[PDB]
Amino acid sequence: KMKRGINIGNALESPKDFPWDVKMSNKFFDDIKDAGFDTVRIPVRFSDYTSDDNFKIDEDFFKKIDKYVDYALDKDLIVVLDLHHFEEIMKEPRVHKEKFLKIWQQIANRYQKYDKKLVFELLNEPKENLYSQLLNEYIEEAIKIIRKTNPKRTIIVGPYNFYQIDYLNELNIPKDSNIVVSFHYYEPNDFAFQGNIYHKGFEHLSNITWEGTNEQMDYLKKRFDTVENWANKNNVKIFLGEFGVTKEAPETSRRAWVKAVREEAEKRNFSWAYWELASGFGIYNQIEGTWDRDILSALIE
Ligand SMILES: [Ca+2]
Repeated sequence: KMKRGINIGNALESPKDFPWDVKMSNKFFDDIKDAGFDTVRIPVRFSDYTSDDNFKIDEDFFKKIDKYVDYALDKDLIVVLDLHHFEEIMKEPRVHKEKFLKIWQQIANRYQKYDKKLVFELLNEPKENLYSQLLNEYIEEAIKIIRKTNPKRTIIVGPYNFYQIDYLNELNIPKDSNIVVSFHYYEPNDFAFQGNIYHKGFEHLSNITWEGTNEQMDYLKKRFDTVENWANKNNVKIFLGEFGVTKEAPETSRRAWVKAVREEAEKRNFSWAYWELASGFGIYNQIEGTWDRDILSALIE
């Protein structure tokens, strides 16, 4: 089912009192669907909207999530609900374990009767102090809570260090048949992130090219070999949940990189979701509702 997706980034994963540059709109889902995408990933920073007692998600904000999820699902889109930018659990995971479990208890109970096309992604890009031994422990507990009401909804988990390929070997695959494993790919970092302010240490890079040389193509293929081999041994489908290039990158390289990465994902039966619809990595004009044909052609022929 899942194949061609796109992230609505820098939107609902913003901090609670500083919204970012993309305002979620139902028209997005109409244009996402009409462009040929079958999946939409929705980052949501639920952690910024909780009772800080039972960790009750702000009902007003939760009704907003109902708004967009319902609309997207009603357009026959696969919706990945993604717990994004849970920052404090990365700093002090043991202090925020319970808040993490209760957050997902509410999501699982509130959407238990929703269409199969709604997918749960537990925790985007674990990092810092939420290392694998703790990450695995929390994922197992969260999956057992969700399964009490959603025995069969697809659940997406990812490895430590920003969903990094190199940490798949530490990810414990749950003994659950409805679980997708996700990695993110932005290699090389300096090319993909160049000029983006939301990327610490990459805002001042300039004019870095990706020409698809033989060693550049060999590198990309070798990295995807690692994920496929790991996926083959553990019997799990792989979701390239994030990949993309900033708008500041040279046009030709940006298109070639996105084309090559998308092609590698499909060649190995990876589902994928382009990183970002209308922001600094965007390929879509939120004001006009028009697509960047150059990059869109790289994703969907
Ligand atoms: Ca990084």
